[PDB]
Amino acid sequence: RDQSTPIIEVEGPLLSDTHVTFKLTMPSPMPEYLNVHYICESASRLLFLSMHWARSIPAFQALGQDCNTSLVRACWNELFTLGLAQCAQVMSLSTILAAVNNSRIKQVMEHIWKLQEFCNSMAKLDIDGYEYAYLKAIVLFSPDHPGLTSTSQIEKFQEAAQMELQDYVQATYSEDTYRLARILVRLPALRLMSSNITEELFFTGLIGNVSIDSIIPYILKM
Amino acid sequence: RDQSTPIIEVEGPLLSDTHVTFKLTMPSPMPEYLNVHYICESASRLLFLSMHWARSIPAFQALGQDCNTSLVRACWNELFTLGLAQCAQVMSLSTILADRIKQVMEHIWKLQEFCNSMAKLDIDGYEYAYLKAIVLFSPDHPGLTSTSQIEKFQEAAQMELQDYVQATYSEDTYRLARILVRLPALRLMSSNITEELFFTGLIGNVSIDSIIPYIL
Repeated sequence: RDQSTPIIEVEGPLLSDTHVTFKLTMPSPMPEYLNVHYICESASRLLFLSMHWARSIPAFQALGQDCNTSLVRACWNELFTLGLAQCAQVMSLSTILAAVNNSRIKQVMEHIWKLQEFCNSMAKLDIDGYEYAYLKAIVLFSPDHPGLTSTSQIEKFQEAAQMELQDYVQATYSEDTYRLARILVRLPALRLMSSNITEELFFTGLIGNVSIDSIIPYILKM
Repeated sequence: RDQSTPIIEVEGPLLSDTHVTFKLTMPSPMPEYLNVHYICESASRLLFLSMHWARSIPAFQALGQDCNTSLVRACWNELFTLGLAQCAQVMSLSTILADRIKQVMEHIWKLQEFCNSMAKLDIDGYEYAYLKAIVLFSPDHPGLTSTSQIEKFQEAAQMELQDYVQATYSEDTYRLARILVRLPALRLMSSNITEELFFTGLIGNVSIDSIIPYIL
């Protein structure tokens, strides 16, 4: 009913001003040709670019490293996939490899399916850069995942994010009222997709063996 | 886009703009005694009601019959959990003591916080029913048939739920959003643990993903 100091006796859950700033930008450059196993590096650029976008949020750094590192550890795959559809301009990854080679109903197909279908849905809805920046925001500041240390602070961020995201849709797309809701009903799809299947498929090269989850903390350093 | 006939002969009609008030009645008739393994019964009492609620809805049956027993079989946990935020029951959540890592706890937590947050938001009317529609008619799920038609239903429920909120409120204009950003939680809990926790007192091994087709 009245939280100026969180469950603990250190922080102070302070309300918001203006959440996300100019983060609406997200470029993703890439070097040379043909489909070897540089894929790992491609997904890395996104993965990396994703960690920074989030670490750059004036309300994210407030949570402190201990809380940040954990939050991100709880949704990197949602962010990665959100951005996947947003930068899907590259992905020609028909990485459906058919299974030592002397003189097993693994459903990785479903995951790839859901993945394509989600990108597609978001394309069909023509989600713009702004909505993406906020959609990622609503995802990042989820009070659902267990193991989070912020109390109502995180809650107060998701509130603003969805708040500020209703406003942008409210104006920018006045011909469509049921659009916002149409966008929010996409978020559940991000949870249906397994983080592991996503890791096995993209990150295998170098980052693949080390467990992206353990590397997260260092990616948040620089 | 442009979709009026699937990739065959059949077709997809647009919303009839309706889902009768009978889709608001969720009274779970519970037992009488103390807390034995009757939690499995209350669980079933809710499961069977939940599944029977989704079948009352016309758009459901119209969606063929195979597709029916495929869609619900793909979200039952979500519905049961949604409807589980309807504690006309007691403290069945004391599921205590158990070599294990006991991840179960974490699950009880999620289900706990969810029921809390749902209650904190006061789900006025049975927006639950409409949220159960958004859940029921999810195109996300694999192995689904009339995908496009389901989208039409889910799209319907999306609009109606909206027209019920901003038309039944003023002070909270950001409600719709708020109540929508809750759905993802539902996909954050495993059905396995749910089945393993509540329906842990049924005839031997029978998995819920089996008894589903047996609808009356």
